[PDB]
Amino acid sequence: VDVMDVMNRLILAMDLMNRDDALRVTGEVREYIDTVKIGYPLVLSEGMDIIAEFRKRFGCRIIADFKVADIPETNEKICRATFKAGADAIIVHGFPGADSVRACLNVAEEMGREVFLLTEMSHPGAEMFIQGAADEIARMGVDLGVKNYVGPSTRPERLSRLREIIGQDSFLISPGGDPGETLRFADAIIVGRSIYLADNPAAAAAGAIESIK
Amino acid sequence: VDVMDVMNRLILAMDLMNRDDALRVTGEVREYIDTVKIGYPLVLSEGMDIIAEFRKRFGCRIIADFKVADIPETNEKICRATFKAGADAIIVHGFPGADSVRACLNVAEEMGREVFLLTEMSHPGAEMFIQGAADEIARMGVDLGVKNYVGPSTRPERLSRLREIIGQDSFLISPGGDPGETLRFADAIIVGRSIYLADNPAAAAAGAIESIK
Repeated sequence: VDVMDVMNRLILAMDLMNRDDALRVTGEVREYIDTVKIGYPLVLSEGMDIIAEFRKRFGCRIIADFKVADIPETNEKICRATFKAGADAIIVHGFPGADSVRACLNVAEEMGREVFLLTEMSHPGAEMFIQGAADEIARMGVDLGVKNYVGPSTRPERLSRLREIIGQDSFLISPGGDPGETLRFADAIIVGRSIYLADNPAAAAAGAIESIK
Repeated sequence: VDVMDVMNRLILAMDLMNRDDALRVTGEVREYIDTVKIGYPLVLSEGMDIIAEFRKRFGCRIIADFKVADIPETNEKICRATFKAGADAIIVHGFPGADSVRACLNVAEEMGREVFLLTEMSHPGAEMFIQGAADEIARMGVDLGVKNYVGPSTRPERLSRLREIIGQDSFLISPGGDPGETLRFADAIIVGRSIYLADNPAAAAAGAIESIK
């Protein structure tokens, strides 16, 4: 009850960098998805004012995938600017340590918003430093009372290890490895290209939600 | 000759978040400083168009302190958007691994710009994961032909270790933490509040440059 409800357990990764395209696609799928993740490529290209535009046009929740990774004072300012622009939640790296995460939690508490802790990634290169730190980063989050987590699904069983550390109550989102395996552990899956590059995004979203069931 | 020349070895960390203040202060010090570092608090608050404004008003070099820390494809897009906006260089985390760094190097090569690898940080919390990875991150940079590095100066002797790994030819910038011994290892020092919160920023900059001797 204390974590967000994501409609149909499906989050749109809106990774297009053009405002017209981003708004067009998002409008086509709003019947199916109430939660949209946007990142720096779009906001740097079009301005942070685009966040309020998504919310005012569509009434969707916005998660700012900004992978915040600075010192505490700077993290605080990034979070404040992002929440002031209307973001409901922000994604934060754990690798820079507990004080950097707490800075974000502080601003979220002040402003009534949410922090997601990114515990692990699974692109090539993640094996160098990230994967060996993942379990400790997750435990750091739990020890700090973090309730929302982002984890990779390339290895669904790792998603299980994460779920093991954070408990069943925490909110966990992940890209949608096989969605069937992923949804055993994640509360919602994140879907990008298969929807936003589709000839018919509405139909794509509708089909994804059916399979989720 | 193949790395940048920073006028007076002094980089302004322009961490103010409103455009009027940022432009006022930068204008006061441009006689002394030709290189300005801008981060997310300012650009998210005022728009990426502010980068071109600094360059057109002041003819300064801009380093975008964006601590890029995503997967390769997203890193590529962040770098492209940032360079398109006019940034001369971008600061990139090494913790996400070699492919994520190479994505940035690829765009920089294409566009004729520069990547700075952030090897280490020294805020509280950096001891958890960052400090133990620092030497390996620096070696990863060297192995990838990275020429520009950012390192912390809270422990000047750590700057010596970094300088040891990257060689004498690489370009190294660091905050200025006694400037005296930081400059034994770093090619330029980064100064923020001492200048931008000063009643007389011009005098503050002038004094700093004199101290650098």
